[PDB]
Amino acid sequence: KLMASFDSTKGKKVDGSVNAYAINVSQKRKYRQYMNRKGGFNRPL
RNA sequence: AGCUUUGCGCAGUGGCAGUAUCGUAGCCAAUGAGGUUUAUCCGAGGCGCGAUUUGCUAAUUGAAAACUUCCCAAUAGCCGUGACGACUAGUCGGCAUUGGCAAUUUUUGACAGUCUCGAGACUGG
Repeated sequence: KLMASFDSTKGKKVDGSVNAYAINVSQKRKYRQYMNRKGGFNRPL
Protein backbone atom coordinates (compact mmCIF):
# COMPACT_ATOMS: atom_id res chain seq x y z
CA LYS A 1 0.00 0.00 0.00
CA LEU A 2 3.08 2.23 0.12
CA MET A 3 3.75 1.85 -3.64
CA ALA A 4 7.73 -2.27 -1.20
CA SER A 5 10.99 -3.65 -2.63
CA PHE A 6 13.48 -0.71 -2.60
CA ASP A 7 14.01 0.68 -6.09
CA SER A 8 17.09 2.02 -7.85
CA THR A 9 16.54 3.77 -11.17
CA LYS A 10 19.86 2.90 -12.76
CA GLY A 11 19.49 2.49 -16.50
CA LYS A 12 15.72 2.76 -16.25
CA LYS A 13 14.31 5.97 -17.68
CA VAL A 14 13.34 8.45 -15.01
CA ASP A 15 9.89 9.87 -14.60
CA GLY A 16 9.71 13.51 -15.56
CA SER A 17 11.65 16.74 -15.99
CA VAL A 18 14.91 15.02 -15.02
CA ASN A 19 15.80 14.57 -18.69
CA ALA A 20 15.79 18.31 -19.39
CA TYR A 21 18.55 19.37 -21.77
CA ALA A 22 18.76 22.66 -23.64
CA ILE A 23 21.28 23.83 -26.20
CA ASN A 24 21.73 27.46 -27.20
CA VAL A 25 23.19 27.46 -30.70
CA SER A 26 23.06 30.07 -33.42
CA GLN A 27 24.57 29.24 -36.80
CA LYS A 28 26.29 31.65 -39.16
CA ARG A 29 23.89 33.54 -41.40
CA LYS A 30 23.72 31.93 -44.84
CA TYR A 31 23.02 34.91 -47.08
CA ARG A 32 22.57 34.70 -50.83
CA GLN A 33 24.63 36.19 -53.63
CA TYR A 34 23.52 39.01 -55.91
CA MET A 35 26.56 40.60 -57.53
CA ASN A 36 28.86 38.86 -60.05
CA ARG A 37 27.34 35.39 -59.89
CA LYS A 38 27.61 34.02 -63.50
CA GLY A 39 24.32 32.28 -62.61
CA GLY A 40 20.76 32.92 -63.78
CA PHE A 41 18.93 35.80 -62.21
CA ASN A 42 16.79 34.34 -59.43
CA ARG A 43 18.51 33.24 -56.24
CA PRO A 44 20.07 29.85 -55.59
CA LEU A 45 18.62 27.93 -52.64
C1' A B 1 108.39 59.04 -33.93
C1' G B 2 104.53 61.10 -31.10
C1' C B 3 101.54 65.31 -29.71
C1' U B 4 98.65 69.13 -31.91
C1' U B 5 95.96 73.41 -34.97
C1' U B 6 92.79 74.89 -39.00
C1' G B 7 89.53 73.78 -43.18
C1' C B 8 86.95 69.95 -45.72
C1' G B 9 84.84 64.90 -46.38
C1' C B 10 82.93 60.21 -44.11
C1' A B 11 80.59 57.56 -40.23
C1' G B 12 78.85 57.31 -34.96
C1' U B 13 76.74 58.95 -29.86
C1' G B 14 73.57 62.83 -28.43
C1' G B 15 70.86 67.37 -29.14
C1' C B 16 67.76 70.64 -32.12
C1' A B 17 64.23 71.33 -36.18
C1' G B 18 58.30 76.56 -38.59
C1' U B 19 61.56 83.44 -34.89
C1' A B 20 64.10 76.23 -37.54
C1' U B 21 66.57 74.52 -42.26
C1' C B 22 67.10 76.08 -47.19
C1' G B 23 66.26 77.44 -52.70
C1' U B 24 66.44 82.03 -55.22
C1' A B 25 66.92 81.54 -61.71
C1' G B 26 64.72 88.66 -59.25
C1' C B 27 67.74 92.61 -57.35
C1' C B 28 71.59 94.48 -54.07
C1' A B 29 76.53 93.08 -51.62
C1' A B 30 83.58 93.68 -49.19
C1' U B 31 84.31 98.90 -55.77
C1' G B 32 80.69 97.43 -48.59
C1' A B 33 75.44 94.16 -46.71
C1' G B 34 73.54 96.08 -42.23
C1' G B 35 74.33 99.17 -38.05
C1' U B 36 69.87 103.09 -32.00
C1' U B 37 75.97 100.43 -27.97
C1' U B 38 81.66 102.60 -28.37
C1' A B 39 80.38 106.11 -34.79
C1' U B 40 87.19 109.13 -37.77
C1' C B 41 83.60 102.92 -34.82
C1' C B 42 81.86 98.00 -36.23
C1' G B 43 82.23 94.35 -41.11
C1' A B 44 78.44 89.82 -43.69
C1' G B 45 75.36 88.41 -46.36
C1' G B 46 70.62 91.37 -46.96
C1' C B 47 65.37 92.54 -49.16
C1' G B 48 61.50 90.25 -51.43
C1' C B 49 59.29 85.64 -53.69
C1' G B 50 59.00 80.42 -52.77
C1' A B 51 59.43 76.03 -50.16
C1' U B 52 60.09 72.35 -46.71
C1' U B 53 62.79 63.06 -50.57
C1' U B 54 62.65 57.75 -49.40
C1' G B 55 61.51 52.84 -46.99
C1' C B 56 58.75 50.08 -43.08
C1' U B 57 54.57 49.32 -39.95
C1' A B 58 49.89 50.23 -37.54
C1' A B 59 44.78 51.74 -37.62
C1' U B 60 40.20 53.28 -39.94
C1' U B 61 36.28 53.54 -43.47
C1' G B 62 34.86 50.91 -47.61
C1' A B 63 31.51 45.07 -50.44
C1' A B 64 36.29 45.27 -52.55
C1' A B 65 42.40 49.09 -49.78
C1' A B 66 44.83 45.41 -55.24
C1' C B 67 51.25 40.63 -55.96
C1' U B 68 48.84 36.10 -60.31
C1' U B 69 34.55 31.92 -51.94
C1' C B 70 29.91 29.59 -50.13
C1' C B 71 26.33 25.54 -49.81
C1' C B 72 24.05 20.21 -50.20
C1' A B 73 24.26 14.55 -49.64
C1' A B 74 27.00 10.48 -47.76
C1' U B 75 31.65 7.92 -45.39
C1' A B 76 35.66 8.33 -42.10
C1' G B 77 30.08 0.92 -24.97
C1' C B 78 26.07 -1.69 -22.50
C1' C B 79 20.99 -3.22 -21.78
C1' G B 80 16.29 -4.84 -25.63
C1' U B 81 14.82 -6.02 -30.42
C1' G B 82 15.53 -8.71 -35.88
C1' A B 83 17.82 -12.15 -38.59
C1' C B 84 21.94 -15.23 -39.71
C1' G B 85 24.83 -18.80 -37.53
C1' A B 86 26.62 -22.30 -33.82
C1' C B 87 25.67 -25.57 -29.55
C1' U B 88 22.03 -28.29 -26.35
C1' A B 89 12.44 -23.65 -25.02
C1' G B 90 17.61 -22.56 -23.20
C1' U B 91 22.89 -20.95 -24.17
C1' C B 92 26.86 -18.55 -27.01
C1' G B 93 29.46 -15.44 -31.06
C1' G B 94 29.37 -11.73 -34.65
C1' C B 95 26.35 -8.29 -37.38
C1' A B 96 22.32 -4.68 -37.64
C1' U B 97 19.35 -0.42 -35.32
C1' U B 98 13.20 1.60 -35.12
C1' G B 99 13.57 2.64 -26.85
C1' G B 100 16.68 3.55 -22.46
C1' C B 101 21.38 4.42 -19.79
C1' A B 102 22.66 10.96 -12.64
C1' A B 103 19.00 6.90 -6.72
C1' U B 104 23.35 1.73 -2.51
C1' U B 105 27.81 -3.08 -6.30
C1' U B 106 30.85 0.51 -10.38
C1' U B 107 30.52 5.60 -15.64
C1' U B 108 27.75 11.31 -13.33
C1' G B 109 31.84 11.62 -7.72
C1' A B 110 32.05 11.24 0.48
C1' C B 111 34.52 15.07 -0.87
C1' A B 112 36.90 19.44 0.88
C1' G B 113 39.59 22.12 4.57
C1' U B 114 43.05 21.69 9.04
C1' C B 115 47.20 19.86 12.13
C1' U B 116 51.73 16.40 13.73
C1' C B 117 56.47 13.31 13.26
C1' G B 118 56.56 7.34 4.39
C1' A B 119 52.36 7.43 9.02
C1' G B 120 48.14 9.15 11.79
C1' A B 121 44.68 12.88 14.33
C1' C B 122 40.63 17.14 13.96
C1' U B 123 36.42 19.62 11.65
C1' G B 124 32.33 20.20 8.18
C1' G B 125 28.32 23.50 14.90
